[PDB]
Order: sequence, then structure tokens, then C-alpha cells
Amino acid sequence: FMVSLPRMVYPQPKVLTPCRKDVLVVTPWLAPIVWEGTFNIDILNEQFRLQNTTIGLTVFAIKKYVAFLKLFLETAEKHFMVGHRVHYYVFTDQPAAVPRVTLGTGRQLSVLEVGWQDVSMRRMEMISDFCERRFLSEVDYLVCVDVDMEFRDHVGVEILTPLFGTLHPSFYGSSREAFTYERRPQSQAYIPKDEGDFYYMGAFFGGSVQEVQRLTRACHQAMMVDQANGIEAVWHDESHLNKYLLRHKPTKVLSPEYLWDQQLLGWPAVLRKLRFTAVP
Repeated sequence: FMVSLPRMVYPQPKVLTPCRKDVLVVTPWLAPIVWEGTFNIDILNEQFRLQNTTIGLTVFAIKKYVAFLKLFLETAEKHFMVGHRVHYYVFTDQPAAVPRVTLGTGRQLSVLEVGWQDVSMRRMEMISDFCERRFLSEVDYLVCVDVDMEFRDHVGVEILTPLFGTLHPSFYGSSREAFTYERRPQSQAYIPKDEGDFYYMGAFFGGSVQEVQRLTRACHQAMMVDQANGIEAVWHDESHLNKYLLRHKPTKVLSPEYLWDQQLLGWPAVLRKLRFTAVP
């Protein structure tokens, strides 16, 4: 059950005036593609706060990657879901190397200790196999991101939806034949040259807990089949994520504002904001 929104004063949306004319803002299966200018964050914040939404953010920081946690977490505090309940889940082989980062009210962090083929499967296995009941009890949505990143601008409830992927920044303007999908028919991640909507990045996906566990379970199973068959997909769990999102369409797609590499790709005019970016 959803209570009424309060009275709000904001500019009238204009039917005969698009917010963005330069980019595709809805997929052919009627999922919004999230770009700056397409959303009124005040309306969305109201909708999600009225449901007392809790967002879980999962991040793996193994071996040398623990060094990235301080900037990752400090910038998440500035930019990620501010105002909403947030639970960080840091999966690491070095619990003691996790920095003590000061968190805003309503936000918490849990450190989860973890122990080549298993390493590739680790993340999908952890989210679907071991953390299943925990997540269902603790959060409404799960977001899975890479640690060697920093938030530079708002990343908020505009992304939340049953299932989302993010446009890989190297491929958003590419033809599908150029996408680095797995191309060997012997792999469960196989996608033919005449299929594919988008190339999604493994570094940022999520959705409701139920849908994220479905995705990670399916990818983990597919990866185990490939292992048994002596094959490893070209881009590992990203190849499987792409296969899954081809066959189970996401209910939102995030624009490359949400996954960018400024050193490699600059700041094109089509990106009004750079929200979550690679660390040089």
C-alpha cells in the first residue's frame, strides 16, 4: 500500500516538449533510460521515502583493491542515496584493512569476510548462494558495484526498479556486432551477431532483492556449466550478465553518466553529469 504524495509545486511537464531530444530515453520494451533532465528527483524522493526504502550496496575489495575503499565509501556518503536508508556490504579478504569511514544517519556498514575459476564466480555465488536470506531481511533493493571507483555526482532513487543494468561507457554508441559479447556457441553466455540490445557493464547493476538474486543465481549456474565444459566467457561474469539481460529485459537502463571513465573517454556533451567514475 502506497500513501498519497503531498502537494508539490514544480514545473509542468510539457507533452510537446521532450526533456532530451539528443538521446534515447525509453527502450523498445518501455523501460526508461536514465539521463539527467528526464527525472524530477523531488517527486522520486517523495515516492521512495514514503515507502521507507532501504538500499543495499555490495562491493568486493580483495587483495590490493582494499586501497580503494576509503575514497569509494567517502564519496558514496556524499552522493549515493543521501536521505534514504543505506546498508553497505563490504566483501573482503582483509577485514582489518577496511577504513573506518564516518557515515550519515540511517546508514550502516557490514564487513563480510570471504575466503581462479572460483574467484571469477565469487561475486555471483556470494550474492545468490550465501547472502540470500540476509539481504531479503535487511534491504529492499540491491546495487552491485566495483570498488575502484568514486562518486562525483548524485546517484539516487531514480535508479531503483525491479531490475537495472548500466550502459558500458565504451559501447553506448556502438553497433551490436561490435559489442564484446561472448561469441562462442559452446558458452552459456553466447550471443549471436544479430542479437543484443545494449552492452551492459558488470560494474553497476541491481534491482529488487528478489530480481538480483534471480540474476546472480542464473549467472552463477551458467558459469558452473561453462566451467564443467572447459570454457570461460571472454568477459567473465559481465558476459553472463549481458546474456541474462538480453533474455530478461531490465525495467530501467542507466545511461553512461552512471559508469564513466574520464581519463579514457573525456567529457562528451551528451553527458550533463559524470556521476560514478573510474579511479585513475
